[PDB]
Amino acid sequence: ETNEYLSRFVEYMTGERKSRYTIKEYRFLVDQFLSFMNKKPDEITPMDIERYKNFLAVKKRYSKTSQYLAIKAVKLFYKALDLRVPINLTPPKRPSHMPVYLSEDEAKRLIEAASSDTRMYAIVSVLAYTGVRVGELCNLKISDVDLQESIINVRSGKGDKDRIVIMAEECVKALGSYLDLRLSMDTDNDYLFVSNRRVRFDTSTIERMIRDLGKKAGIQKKVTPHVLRHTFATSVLRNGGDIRFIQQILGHASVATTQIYTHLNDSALREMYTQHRPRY
Repeated sequence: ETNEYLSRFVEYMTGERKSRYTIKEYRFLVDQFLSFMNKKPDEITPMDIERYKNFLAVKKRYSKTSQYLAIKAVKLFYKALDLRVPINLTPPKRPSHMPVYLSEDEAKRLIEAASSDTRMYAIVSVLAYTGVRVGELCNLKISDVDLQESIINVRSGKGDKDRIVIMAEECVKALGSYLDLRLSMDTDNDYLFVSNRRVRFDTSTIERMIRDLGKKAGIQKKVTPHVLRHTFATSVLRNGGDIRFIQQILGHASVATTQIYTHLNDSALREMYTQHRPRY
């Protein structure tokens, strides 16, 4: 009966070339689905599905991983029976795209991947710690850096959108080791960061490096300067920095721009909620 449903389920999984191990699991999970529904698969309603999910999550206390595995098993079972997959199994998802940024841990990995390379390391540190734009970094002059005051002066090409940025201790050390080298180079320029041809970088080359460094760090997410900046501005916010201040630092004329880089992820947002929840 239900055996006959399980038996075709296995035959289908056998056909699809799954391991004995996987089949045994999928089978066991679908069996508990039928056992709980206690009705024919074609007869299963959306509310039935919602009862089964609550069964998994509440009564059986499954983790999400386990919840997902069961759900995947049942779907495959529906597919095996040439039956319609209850739409409620898959359902309409947590909001689609809004841009994605790095975890505080991913940042550490991004930076550290670059400690082999004094120049890379100083480059990455400045973007990660100061919030500057590629381009602004390219046109930094050695004289714009003030290590002792932990400040970079950021001036324009152009419109005069001038400001200072502030470096964290670790960024002060990073640049510091780079400037030691930079200072001994016999360059025809005083740009802070210089290419292998000892000239100012091209905005494009920097993005390549940031990109590659992200791979070298084993980061699934594609890493770009915009992402790093989303990362930084978000961290400052998570750390209690007011939006208007973050705006000052990034050099944004309107908060609408600063909003783009402070869009929080679900985890972050839930934390920020707990931390500042309504009190009644």
